[PDB]
Amino acid sequence: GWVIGVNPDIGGAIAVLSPDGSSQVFDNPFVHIVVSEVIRKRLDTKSIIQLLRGLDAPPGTTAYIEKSSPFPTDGKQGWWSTGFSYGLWIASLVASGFSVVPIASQTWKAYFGLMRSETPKDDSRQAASILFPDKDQSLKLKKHHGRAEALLLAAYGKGLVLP
Amino acid sequence: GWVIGVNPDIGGAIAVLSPDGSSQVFDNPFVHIVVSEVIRKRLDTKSIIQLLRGLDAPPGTTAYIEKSSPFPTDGKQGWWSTGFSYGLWIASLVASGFSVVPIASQTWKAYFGLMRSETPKDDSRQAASILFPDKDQSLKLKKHHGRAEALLLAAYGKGLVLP
DNA sequence: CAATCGTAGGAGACCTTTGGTCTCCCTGCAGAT
DNA sequence: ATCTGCAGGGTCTGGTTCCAGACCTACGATTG
Ligand SMILES: [Mg+2]
Ligand SMILES: [Mg+2]
Repeated sequence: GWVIGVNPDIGGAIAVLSPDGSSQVFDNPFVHIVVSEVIRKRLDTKSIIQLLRGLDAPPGTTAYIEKSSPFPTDGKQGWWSTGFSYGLWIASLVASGFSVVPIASQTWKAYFGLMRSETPKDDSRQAASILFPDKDQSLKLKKHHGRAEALLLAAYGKGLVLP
Repeated sequence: GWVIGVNPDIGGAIAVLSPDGSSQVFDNPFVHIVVSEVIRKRLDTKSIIQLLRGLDAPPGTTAYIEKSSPFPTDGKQGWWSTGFSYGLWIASLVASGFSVVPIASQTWKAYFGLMRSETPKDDSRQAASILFPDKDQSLKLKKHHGRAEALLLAAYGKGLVLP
């Protein structure tokens, strides 16, 4: 049936797969906010809830979400932001009636044979373009790898196979 | 005029103040989760949303929430968990129809004259007991300071004053 | 169960398989074209 | 604007133009 895949971080996206084969992918809504006298991007909570409420996916649809797992060498702001983005998305999905299933990036990458790639973000856009050819135009920029990763997480959840 | 005050961390609480002067305070629901082969406490998303849905406070009620601000010397896990709990609560409150207003701890502490105390958690329980005497029995343990801080945040938002 | 103390910390999936091995980002800021 | 590269970082309020002063939290463990 329906499958949702969420790539939750600031350059992420939510992909929605319908039973008739169609797909949608939306960039994560964000806002600019002032923190410690500089500008930071933060997810836009109201817009995410509005987006989820507008989906045709019925209550109980599984929403796969990529599990938050920053490196010990990443900065503490990286740790805070990945936690924040994860919590915001999990509560939004639960409140909107979806069944949240966290998935490690290694899981869907291994499924599509994408591990240890020299060009992982390019490879993600290529794989997503082949699985979802009507999204090829929406994946033409390097910055679209977040869209590709959400689509691939959803594709994993739906059991799709590359040709 | 209803007022909600949320102390969002793992030992926190949500306080609800009604226009008739009554109050409720609920410990934050949590679950035990496995992470890196050890047990960690994490907020319980479903129980938080269920709790919010059961409140009598009408949509549009303001929910003051204590702003997340860990120290630079706190560990990266502390940074992740304060971010996660903050995001989970913000999305839960917005999805439940409440108007979220972040408040720094310094703001409500200064308002009640609590800064630079030798016993800050005891003083919070004492101040909350004086503002909400029918919660005195619910504030008598040292571990109840999370409840006290949620009540004081709500009291700040309502404009209450100590005698 | 409740209180207290002290430092500030990866996490996850699958193999080699009851421990071992290998994998994975993310943010924040500056720069160039 | 899009991309690229590199290191891994506090933040907030009241008082102004930056300063001064203030604030936790988590994750372990132990003791009764
Ligand atoms: Mg991502
Ligand atoms: Mg707190």
